[PDB]
Amino acid sequence: MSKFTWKELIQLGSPSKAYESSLACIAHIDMNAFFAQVEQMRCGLSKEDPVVCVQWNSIIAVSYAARKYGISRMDTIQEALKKCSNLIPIHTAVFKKGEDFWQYHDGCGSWVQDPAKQISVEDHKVSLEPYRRESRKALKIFKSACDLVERASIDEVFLDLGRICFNMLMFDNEYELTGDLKLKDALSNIREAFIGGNYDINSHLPLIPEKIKSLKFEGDVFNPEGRDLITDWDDVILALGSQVCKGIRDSIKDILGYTTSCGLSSTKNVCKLASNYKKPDAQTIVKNDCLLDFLDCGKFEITSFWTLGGVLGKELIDVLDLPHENSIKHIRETWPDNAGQLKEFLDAKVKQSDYDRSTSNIDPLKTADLAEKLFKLSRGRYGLPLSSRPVVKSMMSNKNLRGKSCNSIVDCISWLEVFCAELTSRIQDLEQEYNKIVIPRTVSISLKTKSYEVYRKSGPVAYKGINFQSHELLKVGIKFVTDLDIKGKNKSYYPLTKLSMTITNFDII
Repeated sequence: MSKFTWKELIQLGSPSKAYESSLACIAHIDMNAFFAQVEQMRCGLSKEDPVVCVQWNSIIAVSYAARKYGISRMDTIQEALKKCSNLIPIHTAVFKKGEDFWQYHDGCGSWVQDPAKQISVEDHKVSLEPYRRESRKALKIFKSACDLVERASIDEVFLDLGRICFNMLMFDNEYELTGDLKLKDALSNIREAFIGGNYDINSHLPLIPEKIKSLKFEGDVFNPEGRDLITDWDDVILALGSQVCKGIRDSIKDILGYTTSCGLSSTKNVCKLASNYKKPDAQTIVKNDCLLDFLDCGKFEITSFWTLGGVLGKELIDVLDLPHENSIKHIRETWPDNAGQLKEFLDAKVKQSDYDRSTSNIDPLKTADLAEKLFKLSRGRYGLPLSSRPVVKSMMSNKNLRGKSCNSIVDCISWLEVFCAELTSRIQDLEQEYNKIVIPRTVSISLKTKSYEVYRKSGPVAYKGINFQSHELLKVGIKFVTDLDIKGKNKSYYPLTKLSMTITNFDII
């Protein structure tokens, strides 16, 4: 009999619990060099053109076509032009001082000789709205194919393929394994057992039928040890999941023209790593039996994992005295039998005299959770739910001013119009992306004078109706900017060096 039970398989049908199943099928999809792709498609260019998304003299996104010339975000536009003769830099859309809308200025930029075709940093501000808009289009497509999608970022998402995979496995009557073999015939035994209902949930699943081995994996199956492809039900779910992923990625490509790289495995952490394994346009599959081979391939360390890439991770390296190479395997073999072993080790470490609870990132009252977390991560079996990111706590729009771009109250207001438009688009994005009305109640305006003095004024903002944020924000901002203008009537004030509008106290309805 299979090593998995009916409960584990059935659990895939649960949106809230599927991620806990050892048969889970999670995917991570990335739209790489996204900003460059957006500009590429906007101007009708191909993925073969060396496009680079630009900002003033910096590069903020490098197409993979341009990376082939050794160009990166560390290069200035001029340096990149030297590395690539047929380079196509495209400046980001920008707001102009005093206007409440962004605009593209193709054919303009620091690299163009013509003095009449420049995009001055003094009276302009980059807008990333075009990218947020394109991202929302992709999200809609992802959400249309999968009932549980996590927007990890503007160019990355997680998908829980549980329901789709479970239903394909049990009810898909069209899918074809071969020209003479249908998925339904290959799996008649388990499908009949499922509808049969004569099983205990803790009973093991029957062995996979030899015919399901004809099922193909779509993408690259990370398998340096040459293990068999389909050996148990977890491989079957995963293979079905790869077919589904490809279809979803094909939809993003055909509708929007955006390429993606994808990672598929049984947990969020592993599929995210797999996603960045072959960064161009690819799909990497990590079978459960290949989890250790993958984690020990040489590219990863304990600090490669989600929450361990910062101060906590650095502390664990010291606390657990881990090597700088193969820390993952080290953790596995140093506490091989159970998490409790690691817990005991941690409990001894926390009681050590040199331990400083005051500045430690480790919680001495929850060593059980940490131990289990590390025990599992090191084996590629730590499942986390696809959660919908925390409510925006604060949004800021600011501008480090050069020269006299803000030489008076009229200038301050002109900049606030830009800031308000920015924050407004960003609020509407959070509203759509998560279908929720976001109303800010507190507004804070800060600024730095010519003499580097800092003035700040916070205060409540009204809501004379639905999405009115724009007009309302501006009005309160203009009042504060005027109030501070007067507070600095007798002082070297106006050639301002900085100005910012910050909104907080969010009321999500």
